[PDB]
Amino acid sequence: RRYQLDVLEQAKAKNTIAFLETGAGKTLIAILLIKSVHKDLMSQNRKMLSVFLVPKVPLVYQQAEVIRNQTCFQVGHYCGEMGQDFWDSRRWQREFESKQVLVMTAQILLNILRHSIIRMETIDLLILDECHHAVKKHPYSLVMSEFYHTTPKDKRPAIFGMTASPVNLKGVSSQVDCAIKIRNLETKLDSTVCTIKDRKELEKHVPMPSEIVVEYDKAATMWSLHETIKQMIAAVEEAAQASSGAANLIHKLRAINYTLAELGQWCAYKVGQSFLSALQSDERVNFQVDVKFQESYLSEVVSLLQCELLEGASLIKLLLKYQHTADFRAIVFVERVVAALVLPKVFAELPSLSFIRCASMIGHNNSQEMKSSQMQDTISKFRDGHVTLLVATSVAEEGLDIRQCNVVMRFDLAKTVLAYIQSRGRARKPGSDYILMVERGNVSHAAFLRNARNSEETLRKEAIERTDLSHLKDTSRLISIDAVPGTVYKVEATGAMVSLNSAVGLVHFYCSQLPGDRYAILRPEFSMEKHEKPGGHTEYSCRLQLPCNAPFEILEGPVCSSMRLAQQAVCLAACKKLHEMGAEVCESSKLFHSEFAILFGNELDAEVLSMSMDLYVARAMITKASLAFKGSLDITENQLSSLKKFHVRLMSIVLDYLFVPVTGINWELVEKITKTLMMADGCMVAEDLIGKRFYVDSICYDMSAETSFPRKEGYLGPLEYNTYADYYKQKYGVDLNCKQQPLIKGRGVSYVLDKTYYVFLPPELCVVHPLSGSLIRGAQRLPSIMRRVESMLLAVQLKNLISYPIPTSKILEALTAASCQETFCYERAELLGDAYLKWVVSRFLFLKYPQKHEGQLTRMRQQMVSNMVLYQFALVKGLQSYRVLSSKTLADVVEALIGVYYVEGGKIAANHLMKWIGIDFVGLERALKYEFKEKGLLVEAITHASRPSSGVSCYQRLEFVGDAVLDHLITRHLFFTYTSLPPGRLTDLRAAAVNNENFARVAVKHKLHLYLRHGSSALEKQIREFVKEVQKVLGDIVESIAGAIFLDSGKDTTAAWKVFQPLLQPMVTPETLPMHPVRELQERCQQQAEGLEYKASRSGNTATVEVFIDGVQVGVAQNPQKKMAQKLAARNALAAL
RNA sequence: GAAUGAUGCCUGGCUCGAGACCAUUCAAUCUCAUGAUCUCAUGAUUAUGAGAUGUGAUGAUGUCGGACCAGGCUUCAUUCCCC
Repeated sequence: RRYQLDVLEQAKAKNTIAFLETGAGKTLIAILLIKSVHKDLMSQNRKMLSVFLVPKVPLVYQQAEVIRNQTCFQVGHYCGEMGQDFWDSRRWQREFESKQVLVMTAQILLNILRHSIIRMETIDLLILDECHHAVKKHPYSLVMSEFYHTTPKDKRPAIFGMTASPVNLKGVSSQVDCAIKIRNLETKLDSTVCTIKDRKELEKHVPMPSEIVVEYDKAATMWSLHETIKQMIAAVEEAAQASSGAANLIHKLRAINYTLAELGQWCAYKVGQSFLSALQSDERVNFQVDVKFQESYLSEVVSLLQCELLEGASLIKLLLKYQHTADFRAIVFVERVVAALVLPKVFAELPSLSFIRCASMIGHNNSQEMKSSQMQDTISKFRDGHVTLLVATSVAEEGLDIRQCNVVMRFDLAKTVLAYIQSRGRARKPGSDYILMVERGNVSHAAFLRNARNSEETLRKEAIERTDLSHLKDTSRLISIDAVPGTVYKVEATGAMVSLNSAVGLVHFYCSQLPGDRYAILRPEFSMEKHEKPGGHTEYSCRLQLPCNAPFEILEGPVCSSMRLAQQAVCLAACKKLHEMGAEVCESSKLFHSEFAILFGNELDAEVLSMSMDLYVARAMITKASLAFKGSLDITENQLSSLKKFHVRLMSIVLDYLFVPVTGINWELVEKITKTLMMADGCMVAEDLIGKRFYVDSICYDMSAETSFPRKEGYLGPLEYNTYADYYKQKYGVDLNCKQQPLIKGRGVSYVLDKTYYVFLPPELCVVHPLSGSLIRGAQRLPSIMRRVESMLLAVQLKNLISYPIPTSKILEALTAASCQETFCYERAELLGDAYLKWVVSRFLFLKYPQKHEGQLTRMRQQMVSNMVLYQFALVKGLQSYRVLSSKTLADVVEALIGVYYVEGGKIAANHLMKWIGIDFVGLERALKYEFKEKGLLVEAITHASRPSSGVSCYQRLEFVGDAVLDHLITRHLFFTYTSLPPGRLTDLRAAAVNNENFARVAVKHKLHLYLRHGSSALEKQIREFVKEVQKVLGDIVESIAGAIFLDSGKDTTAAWKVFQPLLQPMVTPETLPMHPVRELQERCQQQAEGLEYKASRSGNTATVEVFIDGVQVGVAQNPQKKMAQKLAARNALAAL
């Protein structure tokens, strides 16, 4: 109607406070105005960004309904209550595209006010409710404190709020006139009030039900001696207090008192029955024993009283007049929720009319209630008509769409009569009447009804515009507006309050450090001391205790007059501290055992060249050597050009810088082969090659071409070619001119001697291809030598290193890829380089930060041990010059370089290449069988992330460094271990090295769980289990000792290395791998590996698995179902087979 | 010209089993409270939000082996060949 348009004018005009109950859908008109300013292309098109802020999340689901019900212009929502620490950044980055309206609660938006995000998020527009609550304790006031100065482009110029839904500010005697606290709040949020001005724009279609009072209950309440009974049971409770979760049961007693008081004793019997159900659940779940004792105490007292009140077993006729054609919509309003829970039982019980309830969400430790979703389910059931008859009953009572409820029954709710007027607008009145069953007993409800009357008086008073606004000027300052001025003056107050809130939240955040032993550890804590100074100068010593990771924040100070203010001041100390912290070619000849020779401009260096190199074939080894007799021997380059054409002819058509067999060079042979009836001669074919190419070792004259093709096998009857000239005639149509010549014993050059002797060739029927078979040997043996040559020229480039103690003859093996060309791998020096990598990165890292954080510098190490960084060190070298899919083992080759260049000289030259590319006490002492000097680092190692009431330091850093050092040390041993196993088996042994369990096994070789001091007893209980296993944190404190002696040794490994190695060694050669079962099973049944499901049941055995080749056995243990079930199955199988 | 088997190696994806680590989910925990009510007041009582921790499993991802098929190369036996 019209008043919507009027407040459209007033609100689009200026910042606006409206005070109208239901506003005829105030949020509707808010949506309309926001769509108006949206369709308007604003100055900044995203500055609009208006959110209706509520804290009520089922109401947020109503806004899901609403904001998808409207706003073709795009809008968003939250589930809320989610992990959104940095999520909000990309939430902005996506909301600027796709979410003009996003929904969130207040406190999240408060954290968004923190850290000075971009520019107050370009908001400039807002909708808000619960604005009456926006007071000193409330967040919204603290928002408007920093938002009072709407300076930057006026980031928050116009303000729109809703105080209509909660009108119970408290103070009708202080606010009999129209504006008292209203002036105060409208000066707070800087938004102008607009009142309803009249009821002419209301009540035309907004009827208000007449209020009907009742006297005393239709409850019986006819047992007054049970009041004295409950007074004696109150004395029982006083004994329970003098004893001192007892208080919850105490309040349960108070509750059942209220039930028996207000609704008779039969109802309190039903309440005792619900107490039996709740108390049965209490006796079930509760493991605490004093409280379970008092649960049994509850059962005896409640069985006494409730069994009396079963023999003892309101407003009913009110319900009954409304029962004929039951109410389409019914609302009942009471506070005590457990009574509301016990109603439908009684209502099915005596009058046989079904009833339903809506619970509240506040509860503790799996409290039986409707969840928020379950409340929405109940609401949807209420949207169904049958459950609407069942009735709706709650205590939250806000933000639902329930219309035209004929019966209003605020049964004994009078604290928020103004909120009831909310619930009165909730329903349009079709001749409906509100009903107020108040007991005629206890007449202070006369006072409550005149308070209601004064409430409508004050509503009528504010309905007159400015009835106490422009009226009081000085007396308003003597009433409350000098008590409520623009108090924003104190600048350290807002820094102090922000420091309070943020420092407690950051206390929580740094409490989320990494406890490990327990899910939550109380690392920050405090105690309070009344530091009242005689004279009225009360002070408060706030004693502040911190974790070890918090260095310099312990404060025990009578710093401020109030206790919470002293905590605010210690938060100020903390916030300052976290501002700080957190915030003529050389002739050289080749010999082997016309000899060969290379021709290159380069002169081979004697040291760089291997003295002899080896060759390995199926027959035998052949080794070779070279010698530079004539330095700069000169041959004519044109003859070189012709014979080079012949050399590439050898490569190209014969084999299909340059090598030479030298007799004194046999140039004439080179040129001869450059160009290149009858009787046979055996001497010409004593060593030859015959082009179609075959080897000619020897002949046979006894077998001639006229003789038969001997085929010993006669099953299929293969064609025995009666002459070999007839064999040639049958296949190629060829006959020999003189078939009497001997037959060539054939020898095959292609890539048991009887099959070789099978081939027989005719001399003329073959065009010789001219080479001696020994030179055939040499020529086909040339290519591996060329691979050797390219190896030694790479050795020319690389033996020419930056620095090199020894020649890089084994770097030749390091350069070659693992398992490539049958040659050796590089993995010993590789894993050695990896171990040194970890050791030296720990070295330089602690060189950087002895002020480090442990896991943070762990992240920094992992950053340094990122493969791509070492890939870039390779790039700034370029071992490429001696196609990477970005996932390559080239980093491992670099590691090989690192290890081998340690091996060539010292560690130090290896570090040069790195810079070239990259950059109880005596009891546990004798338990380790050792001696110790500085017990401070020992204390540092024994300190645990949990320590009983004491904190000095942490062992996590020492664990880190001893970890890296023993990586180095174990790797150094294992590559001093010259077993030279399969690299798979080398991988197995290094993996067997890395296991915290066997480090804990060393710890119980010294039994340090008896020696460790620790705050947590459940952690010791977990350790005592693991000790009973052997007759987790133990290996960790072992590494802390390792690091501690690394400090003691001045970063030396050898001294404590000597101590650890004998106890280290003798277990390693037995494999005894705990991943026997699944590895050995999936490998022992490659063809048929089948599997049965386990995770259906918890701890226990279920191992009738469908494996076939190994067989099917079941093995028994306490918890084998994770691992060792298949191991016990293999045990029973090998017992079976 | 080739192939067959057996023979080990290596590569791809797929899968199963352990590490690590990321997200989800539901419970829970602990703070932070905020309104109202008595209490001169403290204090007590009642309604309702924020997180963070978080149990389990889920989905991943990154290492590490399995198998599995798909393949490249080679020995040990032959069959066959090429003038």
